[PDB]
Amino acid sequence: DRPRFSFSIAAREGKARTGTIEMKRGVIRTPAFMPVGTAATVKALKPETVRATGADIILGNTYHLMLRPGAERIAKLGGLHSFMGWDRPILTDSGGYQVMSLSSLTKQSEEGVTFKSGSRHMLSPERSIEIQHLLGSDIVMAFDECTPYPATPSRAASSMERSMRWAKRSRDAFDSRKEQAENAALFGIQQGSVFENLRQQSADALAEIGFDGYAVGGLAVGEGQDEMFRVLDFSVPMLPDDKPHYLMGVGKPDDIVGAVERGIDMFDCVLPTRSGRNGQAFTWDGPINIRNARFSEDLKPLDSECHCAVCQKWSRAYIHHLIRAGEILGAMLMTEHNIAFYQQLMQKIRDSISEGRFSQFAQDFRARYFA
Amino acid sequence: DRPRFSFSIAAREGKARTGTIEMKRGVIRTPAFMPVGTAATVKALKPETVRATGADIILGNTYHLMLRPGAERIAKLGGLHSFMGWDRPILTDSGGYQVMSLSSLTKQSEEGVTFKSGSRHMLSPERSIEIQHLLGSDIVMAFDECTPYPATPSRAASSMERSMRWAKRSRDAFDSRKEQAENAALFGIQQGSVFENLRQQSADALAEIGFDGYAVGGLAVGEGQDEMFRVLDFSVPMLPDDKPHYLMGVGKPDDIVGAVERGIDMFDCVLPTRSGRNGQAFTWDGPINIRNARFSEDLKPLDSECHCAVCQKWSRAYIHHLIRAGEILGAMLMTEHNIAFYQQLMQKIRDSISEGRFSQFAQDFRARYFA
Ligand SMILES: CNc1nc2c(CC[C@H]3O[C@@H](OC)[C@H](O)[C@@H]3O)c3nc(N)[nH]c(=O)c3cc2[nH]1
Ligand SMILES: CNc1nc2c(CC[C@H]3O[C@@H](OC)[C@H](O)[C@@H]3O)c3nc(N)[nH]c(=O)c3cc2[nH]1
Ligand SMILES: [Cl-]
Ligand SMILES: [Cl-]
Ligand SMILES: [Zn+2]
Ligand SMILES: [Zn+2]
Repeated sequence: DRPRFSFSIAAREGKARTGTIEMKRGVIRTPAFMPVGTAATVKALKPETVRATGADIILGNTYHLMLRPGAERIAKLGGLHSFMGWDRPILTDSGGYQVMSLSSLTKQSEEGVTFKSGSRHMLSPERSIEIQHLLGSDIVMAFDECTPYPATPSRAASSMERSMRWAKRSRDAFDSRKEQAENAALFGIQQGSVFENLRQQSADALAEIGFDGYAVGGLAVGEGQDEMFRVLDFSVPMLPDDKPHYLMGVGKPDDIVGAVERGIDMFDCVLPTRSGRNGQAFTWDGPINIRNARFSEDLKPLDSECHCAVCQKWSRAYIHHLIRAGEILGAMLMTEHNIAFYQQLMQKIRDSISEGRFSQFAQDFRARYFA
Repeated sequence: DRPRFSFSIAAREGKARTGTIEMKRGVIRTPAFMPVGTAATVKALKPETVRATGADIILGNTYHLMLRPGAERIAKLGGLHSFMGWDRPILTDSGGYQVMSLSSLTKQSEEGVTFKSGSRHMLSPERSIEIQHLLGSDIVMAFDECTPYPATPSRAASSMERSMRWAKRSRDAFDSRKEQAENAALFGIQQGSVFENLRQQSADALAEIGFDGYAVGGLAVGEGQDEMFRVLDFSVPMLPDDKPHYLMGVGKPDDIVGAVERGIDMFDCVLPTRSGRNGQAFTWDGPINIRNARFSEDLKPLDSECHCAVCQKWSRAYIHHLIRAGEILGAMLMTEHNIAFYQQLMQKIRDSISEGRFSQFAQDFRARYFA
């Protein structure tokens, strides 16, 4: 049977790596893209359709499930996997992004954060880890604060220092629960805003505690690609080489390619699902907005090479009609195609690294996607 | 290869019949339930999922598709079957119900009806039949007026008489288009409100013209089950015995059972799809509203005997959560289950007639459904 957690690197090209994470509930091929399902559903898809696109793992969120349907309720019903019908690994975020994005609803202290709708709900390192246990998460995220962007060096340091104290509390809470420690994995989250010295201090603190994987937090918060890449250039090498590197919240296809070139192994983003429902379809020739009148009589599939079931069966003209009409099937088809596109991107990335031609793939990808 | 149209009755019990309609695009088992897809989609279902529930034919509508995406457009794109990805028979309504339901938007005359949004669109016997040709409909409905309910005898007679003149024009328009006459079928629609003498005059006029099937129009418009059944008691025997009998707009499960007991072979209704999206699930023990708090921790499937994929995989508690949260997957799962329930009802009806035990089935069905 599979181990609790084993990350193996099969091939490398520059800073890019490809390999596998073995866990009890399945194997995750890296670099990996995780579809997001905050409400215990990847919006508009059955789990079997998510799997048919090639996803090996999906993301849930402590914050959203605590509010609805409730963490204790999900545990009483048999856990998140059984509840939603996804039997493979699930990574759960800790709520640390909502500490920032929903801060106007909050009172924060060294002990944690209380959110006020008028109902109140508290998160802390201990309670976040407990919720993730009740959900039955396979990859548990430390409870952090996503520092707002921009941040002054002083405020970035204060925030990062609190997150590192919270990372140690997260580690100890996870380890004190035997069933969780034996069956799940725990990832730490690096903070430090855009400042190299703070990123180094954060990496050192996380490596001293020790985690199964390391996320780069605090990015994809408005800084733009040039700045994100500049921060990744120095930040990813600070993390332990032999553990997965997870860039939280990224991103557009070109963001993913450049992040892999900088040593990232895992990604999550709502872009393919949310923007799909809004009419944006990803193609090898760049995104299109299917609502545009130019598609009303276009009999081609969304993308001319895509192998997904949507592109095998339906035209741009039909999907244009569905989205314009507000039809649920439009959201279903756009979402399936976009998630399939993202997984095909990841597959091409993995194969090109394995074959030592990833730098050429990245150049070819960009030349065509931005033509 | 299959004929244009052949209806065969394999077994009978009282006024109830079971058999098949053979058409070029497939076989329809009767009594049949037709899921409704007015916008070129059965809402929230891929066609393959519609088929997996057991549906042999679906319903589209001249009126809705004329407005969006347009009849000529659908023809240019290869027809409705190719457009939406359903390759089996499609029955299209003629717009005659919208002549009544949307009458405040209309100007009516002996020549037809013009609808005003501010764009204007005209329907007539000739234009309705032409639109149904452009869509590539397999069963074409005559252009009628659905008489409002209640109606005075005078107004019911005037309306019915106009519909019969329009039925003859529909017949002649259909026959004058060789490709349509050779590959599709045409059904006439009986009117006459709740009045036996007018129903008889309408049946006689339709039989004199001659049609491939006969619909009972003008019911399921607020009259209630007792009155609907009273009208069916005398109306269905007036129609040719050897052709299908289609009750437009019916209905709830008990309405379907009683209508089959009165000689109806075909049904359409938005109830399973629309009420599914609103949280109503059909079960052998009667309908339930999945939004009710009593389902929040109920691990049973929607229905304890249902063979559908939803009942094999997900609990009431999960679907309750999805519907309460407004999640698209909730609409998808409720809809698939309800359409599957309707098809299982039709299968039990067909099997019980074939075995000469339909009267016992109807009694058992009602005892349990209304317990
Ligand atoms: C979009 N860019 C971005 N996302 C981010 C997320 C995930 C939000 C998670 O919250 C929900 O999205 C609002 C989804 O579940 C998502 O996975 C982050 N999570 C944590 N714990 N810490 C971060 O520093 C952080 C930074 C992010 N930047
Ligand atoms: C609900 N009860 C009911 N439906 C009916 C429909 C279908 C409406 C069609 O219009 C759309 O629903 C508003 C769907 O496509 C539906 O199939 C009818 N159609 C015609 N042509 N003539 C009738 O006398 C008639 C009576 C009905 N009674
Ligand atoms: Cl989303
Ligand atoms: Cl509907
Ligand atoms: Zn595709
Ligand atoms: Zn079911």
